[PDB]
Amino acid sequence: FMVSLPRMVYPQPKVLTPCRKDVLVVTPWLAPIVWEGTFNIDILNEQFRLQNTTIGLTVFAIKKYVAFLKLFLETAEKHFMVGHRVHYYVFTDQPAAVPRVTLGTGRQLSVLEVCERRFLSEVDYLVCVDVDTEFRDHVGVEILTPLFGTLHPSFYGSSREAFTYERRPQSQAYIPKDEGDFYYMGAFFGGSVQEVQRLTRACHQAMMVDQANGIEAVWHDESHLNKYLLRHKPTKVLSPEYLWDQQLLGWPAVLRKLRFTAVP
Ligand SMILES: [Hg+2]
Ligand SMILES: [Hg+2]
Ligand SMILES: [Hg+2]
Ligand SMILES: [Hg+2]
Ligand SMILES: [Hg+2]
Repeated sequence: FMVSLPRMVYPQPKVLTPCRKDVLVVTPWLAPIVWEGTFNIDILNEQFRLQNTTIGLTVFAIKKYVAFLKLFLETAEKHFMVGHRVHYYVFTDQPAAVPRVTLGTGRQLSVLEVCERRFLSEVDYLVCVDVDTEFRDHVGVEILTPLFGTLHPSFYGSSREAFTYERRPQSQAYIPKDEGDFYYMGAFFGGSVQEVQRLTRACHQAMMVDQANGIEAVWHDESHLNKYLLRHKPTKVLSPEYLWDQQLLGWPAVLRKLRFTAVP
């Protein structure tokens, strides 16, 4: 059950003015593609806060990657889901090396040394990112939906034939040259707990089949994510605002905000 929104004063949507004339803002299966200028964050914040939404943020930090945690978490505190309940899950081989970062109210961190059902009772949504990154701008409830992938910054303007999908038919990740919507990046996906567990279960089984068959997909996890998201369309797609690489790719006019980035 969803309670009424309160009175709010904001600009009227303009039916005869497009959000963007430079980019696609809806997929052919009518999922929004999230770019700056498409959403009113006040509206979305109200909707998600009224549902007392909790977001889980999962990172795997093994060996030398533990060194990235301090910047990752400090910047998450500044930019990720601020105002909402957040639960960080840091999966590491070095629990004592996790930095002691100060968290805002309503935000908590669990260190798990390297199950599943723990997530279903603790959070509403799971967001799965790489830890060698930092937040630079708002990443909020506008991303939340049953299942989302993010447009890989090197491929968003590419034709499908140029996508680095797995191309050998012997791999469970195979996608032929006449298939594919987008090239999603392995480093930033998420959704409801139930849908993220579906995805990771599917990719885990496909990867075991490939291993039994003597084949390893070209981009590993990412190749299988792309196969999954081809066959199970995401309910939102995030623009490359959401995982950019300024060193490799600069700051093109199409990007109004650079929200989350690879550390150089
Ligand atoms: Hg708009
Ligand atoms: Hg995850
Ligand atoms: Hg998969
Ligand atoms: Hg996997
Ligand atoms: Hg996957």
